[PDB]
Amino acid sequence: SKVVYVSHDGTRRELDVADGVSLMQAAVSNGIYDIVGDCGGSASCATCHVYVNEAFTDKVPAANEREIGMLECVTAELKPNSRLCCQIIMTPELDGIVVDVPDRQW
Ligand code: FES
Repeated sequence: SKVVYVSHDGTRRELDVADGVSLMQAAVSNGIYDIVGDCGGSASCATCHVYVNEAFTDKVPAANEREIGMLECVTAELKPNSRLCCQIIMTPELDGIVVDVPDRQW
């Protein structure tokens, strides 16, 4: 699947995350999450704070309270589709996901 994380000013990245990969995985593979915010899928960090375009949040796995927690933890432009790529799985239908990165990615 196609993946394009955006920045706060709009600058984005572009991976190729397939069905089963989390944009966080691929992103941390193309050098997207160059930072050190990995909770081993344990949902205990806040550096993976991001925003998946509304066309890939309800298409990809719309995680529950867990993702709404660490996400609710970030201190940036939270959204209805706010997300921490750690669980946004890229599928073959969501080929072309647009992710949004905030300026407050604590
Ligand atoms: S990788 Fe830790 S919650 Fe996103």
